[PDB]
Amino acid sequence: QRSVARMDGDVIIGALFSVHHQPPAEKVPERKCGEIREQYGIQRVEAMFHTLDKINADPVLLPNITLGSEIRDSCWHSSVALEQSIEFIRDSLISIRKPIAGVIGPGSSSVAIQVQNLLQLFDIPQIAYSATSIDLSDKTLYKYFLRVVPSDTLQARAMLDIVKRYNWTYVSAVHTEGNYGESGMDAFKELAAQEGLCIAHSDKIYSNAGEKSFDRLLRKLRERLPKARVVVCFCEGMTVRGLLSAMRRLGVVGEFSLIGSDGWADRDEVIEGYEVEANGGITIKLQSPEVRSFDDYFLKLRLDTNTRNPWFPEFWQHRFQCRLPGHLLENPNFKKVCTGNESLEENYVQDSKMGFVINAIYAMAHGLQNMHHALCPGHVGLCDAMKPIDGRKLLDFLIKSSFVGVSGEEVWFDEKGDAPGRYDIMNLQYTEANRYDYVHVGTWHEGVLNIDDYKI
Amino acid sequence: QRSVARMDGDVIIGALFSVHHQPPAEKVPERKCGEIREQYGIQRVEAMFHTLDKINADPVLLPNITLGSEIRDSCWHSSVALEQSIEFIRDSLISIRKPIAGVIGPGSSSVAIQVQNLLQLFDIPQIAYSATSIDLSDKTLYKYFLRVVPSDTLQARAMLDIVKRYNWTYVSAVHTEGNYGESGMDAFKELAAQEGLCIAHSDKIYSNAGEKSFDRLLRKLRERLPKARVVVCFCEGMTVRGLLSAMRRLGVVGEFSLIGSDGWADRDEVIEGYEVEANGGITIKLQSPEVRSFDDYFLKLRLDTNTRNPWFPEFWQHRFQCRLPGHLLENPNFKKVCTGNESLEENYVQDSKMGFVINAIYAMAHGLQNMHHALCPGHVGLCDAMKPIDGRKLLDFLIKSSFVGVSGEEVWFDEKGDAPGRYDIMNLQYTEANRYDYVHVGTWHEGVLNIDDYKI
Ligand SMILES: *[C@@H]1O[C@H](CO)[C@@H](O)[C@H](O)[C@H]1NC(C)=O
Repeated sequence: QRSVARMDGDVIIGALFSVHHQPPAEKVPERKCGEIREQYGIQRVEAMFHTLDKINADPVLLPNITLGSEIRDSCWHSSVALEQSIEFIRDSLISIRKPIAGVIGPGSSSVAIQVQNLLQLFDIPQIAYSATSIDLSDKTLYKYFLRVVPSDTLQARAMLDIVKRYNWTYVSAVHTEGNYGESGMDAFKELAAQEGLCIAHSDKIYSNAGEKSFDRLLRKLRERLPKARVVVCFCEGMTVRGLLSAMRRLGVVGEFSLIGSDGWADRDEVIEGYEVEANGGITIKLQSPEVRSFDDYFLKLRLDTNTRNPWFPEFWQHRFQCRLPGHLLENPNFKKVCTGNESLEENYVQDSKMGFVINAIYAMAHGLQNMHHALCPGHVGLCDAMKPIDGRKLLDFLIKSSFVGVSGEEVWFDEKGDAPGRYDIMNLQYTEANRYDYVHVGTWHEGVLNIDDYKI
Repeated sequence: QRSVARMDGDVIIGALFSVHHQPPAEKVPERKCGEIREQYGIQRVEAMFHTLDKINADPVLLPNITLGSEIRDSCWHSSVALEQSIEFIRDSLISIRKPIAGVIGPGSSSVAIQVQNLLQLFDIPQIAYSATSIDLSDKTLYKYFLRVVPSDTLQARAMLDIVKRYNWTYVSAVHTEGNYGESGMDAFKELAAQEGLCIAHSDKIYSNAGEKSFDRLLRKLRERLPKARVVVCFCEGMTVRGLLSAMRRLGVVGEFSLIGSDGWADRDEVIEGYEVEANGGITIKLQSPEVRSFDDYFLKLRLDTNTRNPWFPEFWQHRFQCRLPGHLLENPNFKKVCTGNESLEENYVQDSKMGFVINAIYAMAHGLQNMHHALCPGHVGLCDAMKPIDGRKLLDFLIKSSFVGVSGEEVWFDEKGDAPGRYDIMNLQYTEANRYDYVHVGTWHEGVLNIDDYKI
């Protein structure tokens, strides 16, 4: 009885997008998810629909084979993503006596693991756009998993190389608790122990922990000075902020210099106010420019034209805070009544990772093209060898795929299913105006550390 | 589409039994299974129905909580067992908005792995009765898996202890190639290197290898005499037999003293004709007395009073090679009509592991009782804490369970989910008629070797 986004075709690409936030702590059992999401949700849904459209128009790629998809809501939770993934498979097992060819998603690593653990049973390839856990690289455990996104070892790598470039010997190690935290640090600690660096103080904390928890963290960090000067935070955007708040109450400022992972990146949202305590820090952003195209598509979207996305109505009302002349999903919660002509441009922000989400889809497309070229030579449409499509076949076939990234970037996969790492080094500093801004100071292109030393 | 055995209750225990043989080599894709099975199938089906009945009758075990089950056909194949297992979960996810509480089965280890890999993703405990492979003990990989029978490893300890009891210094090491062979031997070879024993000659061979392969094995074994006097075979049934055939052509006779694993056990099948080449060997059987009760129940089964087993009709006709006039399940292959009241005794042989299959069920029962005693205090029936039942909770619960085996035997589980050792020491010798009979000469109850020395 949960909603599903469908668009028909010859080969159906199935995706898992966090359309709604995850179910509240106590409702997980009955699997009723929370409020709707635009960035990690409605956009990506529309992104897939859109992308898939551009492709059915490209006369070069997948000529007379239409790509269709079935998009399900992951609610950013294993509990549900699995609930849905089952259905991918249930349905598939049936149209064998339309089936899924592969799956784009899910967004979280800790979840993509669950999806992969289930999806791999049934020879369904899985391409991910933001799952950076480094456990996924173990192809003995996650054989049918790949990503259009780099692995996090590559990030502990770039962070270490940053620590290397500046002749540093002792660095504190703080990271967010969980998978994102452990994975990366586990790779830094080790990648570090090799290159020589001696890890000074080492701690771990939950992003949603009390001020008490952080204060205890800040103390410990300070006590290990002056060696524990450089703190390396493989931390979630808020683990950092939390650490800054601990610096506010303790009134210390300028004691620590930081190096943070894409959890922090160049988000204003993290150093809000705390511009000072969190100044001069260096962070890793993810290399990915906003898609020219998508913006033009996701904005001229109307409440009465969009026929394929059953969530729009819900979304739309939540996005403008208003309720309709009755409907089926009339969201009562509101006092105002939608005109239906509101503009999606007020406070519009394209999904950050939005670039990746598309690459992923393409890989799934390209993968199919190649499978076709080899298994149906000369043939224009789909031949008996791809009716139905073979899992393990499409898999190694996706692995051996290369295409022009959504932004003139090159895209391919190594033997483990990972992607090449292109990072951006960010530094927080005082410019000319009254602004504390994130200044781009360097790049990391697979092993190549480029820092404009004079810009820091 | 595929039939399912269903008995309603308050907590539904799900089971996977090989009702049919596995689908022929080339039909696996469409998943159509072969001929019906009585021992590994109809009996166990009936065994579960039966057992569950005695438990709904026991005044003490689950007083006002009826145990029900849903029994599905595994066809002794991953392809299908998974197909069905999905349904356990499909259904289960649904009643959350009747669900499975746990699963008895499957039969094979290589399969139980697939079932466990899927069943674990949804917090469904899994109790197995004949899956003995060692890998399942890794709880980091098969967290929700346990059994009421020991691992293969245990065996080694008992085989070695047998070697220890007789003051032997040099033994030959032969075993089957594959999962079984390597596992056990790997544990012997090591358990042996500790206790002191010096491994003389050491070899490994495939059960389905040519007479050439074995002859080469036999030679090598002999050459290492008189030290390589005691050969320790951690071998499948036929690996042994094959070795006997090698002794026939080379015309040699009992130069060796064999010690074989449950692959050989007390199977007449293995020493067919070669009663002489192999007479005297010592083997390890798995203690499993026949169930008094079951026999009485399975035999008085009428084709018209037994409605809960949908397979009976099919089975019945295949068991007596006759058809049933105008039936919804009338078989055409046969020539003469079924009297309907043929006797199920002609050549009746109770399932060998039939004892285990029941223990398993009980554990699932007992497990539930305890979760009830702990979580529904004051309530006689099921309380909101068990509506629905919690996976991870029932599981570690099951673990901490202990009950009187179906045959006085004690039953519990260690922290990995494995069961206690209960090997029976069989020796082949000449008794009273022209029968070479396996004679029971000793037991191994977790570390305790007991051999009636005078009986050998
Ligand atoms: C529970 O079952 C027993 C007999 O099996 C009966 O005496 C008792 O009344 C039952 N309890 C309830 C609440 O019905």
